[PDB]
Amino acid sequence: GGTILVVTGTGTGVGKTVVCAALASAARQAGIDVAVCKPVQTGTARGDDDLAEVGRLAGVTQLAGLARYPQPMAPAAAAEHAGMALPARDQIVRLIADLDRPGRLTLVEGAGGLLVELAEPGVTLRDVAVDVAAAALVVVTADLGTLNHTKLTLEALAAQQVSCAGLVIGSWPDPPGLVAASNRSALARIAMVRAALPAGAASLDAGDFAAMSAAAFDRNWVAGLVG
Amino acid sequence: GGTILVVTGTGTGVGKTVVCAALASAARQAGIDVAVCKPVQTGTARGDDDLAEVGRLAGVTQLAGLARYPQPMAPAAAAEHAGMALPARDQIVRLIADLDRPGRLTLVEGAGGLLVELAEPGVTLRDVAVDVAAAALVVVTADLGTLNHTKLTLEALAAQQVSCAGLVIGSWPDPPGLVAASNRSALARIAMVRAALPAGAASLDAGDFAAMSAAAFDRNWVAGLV
Ligand SMILES: Nc1ccn([C@@H]2O[C@H](CO)[C@@H](O)[C@H]2O)c(=O)n1
Ligand SMILES: Nc1ccn([C@@H]2O[C@H](CO)[C@@H](O)[C@H]2O)c(=O)n1
Repeated sequence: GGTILVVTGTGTGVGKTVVCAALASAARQAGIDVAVCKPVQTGTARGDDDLAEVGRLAGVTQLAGLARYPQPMAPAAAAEHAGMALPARDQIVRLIADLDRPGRLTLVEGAGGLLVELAEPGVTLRDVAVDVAAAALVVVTADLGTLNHTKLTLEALAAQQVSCAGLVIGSWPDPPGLVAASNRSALARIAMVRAALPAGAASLDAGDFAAMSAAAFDRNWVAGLVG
Repeated sequence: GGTILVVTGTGTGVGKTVVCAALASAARQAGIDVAVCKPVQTGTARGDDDLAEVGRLAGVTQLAGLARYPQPMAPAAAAEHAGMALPARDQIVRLIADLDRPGRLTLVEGAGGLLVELAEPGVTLRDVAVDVAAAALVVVTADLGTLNHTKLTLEALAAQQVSCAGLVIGSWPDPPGLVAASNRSALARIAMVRAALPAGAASLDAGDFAAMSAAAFDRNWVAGLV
């Protein structure tokens, strides 16, 4: 196989989807074949489609979905509101292992945070990480409360021996406020900050995003994810 | 001695102080002696003092604290920006133990969420709850994301064998709304929801607040605390 990464966040609305796109765009630019997998998508009735947005920002075509639910809610609630069932654990692992292949970076974007339920009963992105043996890239904010949320997410990763690939501040303000600046420093003492994506990165066009992505991440880290 | 309950939140700005006040009010109105200890406070530049807020809302007089930083940041960063260290783990645990006496519900209010640095060296509210054999009451929101944050926090509690005294929804919105209605049922499926506090209860005078507080909590669970 290749390298599988679950992209998770300390919370909802932290920029996971554009981090996903950024690392995909940066990894394409290092000659790495990228597949992006969103096994559970909610809010489709409101237009939400994270796989689609990764294609528009990162130019990725190897996009893999599975479950889509209309209501913008936690997957368990969005499914029930629509009379549909959650997928099974093995249906999600199968979707991932099928995309996997050597020399490929496969990105698995979660639904909201790490312990959100994606399959019955209480199956989470973290259990999926264990099954496909993936490390976890954690997307964070620079805002107040980030440290507690980051530390909680990291502790939950370690408790199942899932590897932390590092953090990404999903939306970085220019100029940084005082709060944002201390949080960025405090976050680096917690773990490695692989990138800090500029706010508004999702309104960039194809070339601007690709440029942004190549500068956001350390080339050597990106290249070292696939061997 | 008595009962020591730590009150923590899944995050900042979730109504943790109001919940502290409301539980203190409800407990007093069952004839329980209540103290509230908030070791570290921040944000006292932009007009704060959560202990004063508890005193005004709940009428508690045993209000104990050790440190206050003006910056609206987590302790460690407010302390760092201040040029002045956080209290020692010793100071906090000894103060909580000094407060704790028979018949008394001593509430311990954290600074932010469960796992931020509270004392030296790198001690958290979780370490404090362990040292004083305190259960933890977790304040949660009803908004999208609460279920993740609440599992994360309950997992962090169980990991160190800190008992969980239940959850409290800090701000119940009016009208509820689609996700909040769902989360309430979902939250009730992870842990006992001791109360959901109406939004805006901070602006209430003392008589209204105490009436809201008596209504909010199950009178028999409040009394069984002590
Ligand atoms: N670096 C970032 C991060 C996020 N966003 C936008 O903000 C929302 C998620 O944070 C989403 O609406 C996303 O498009 C952005 O534009 N740039
Ligand atoms: N049930 C609640 C909970 C919170 N609040 C107010 O909202 C602010 C943010 O937590 C709090 O500081 C407090 O002013 C409220 O009014 N009623």
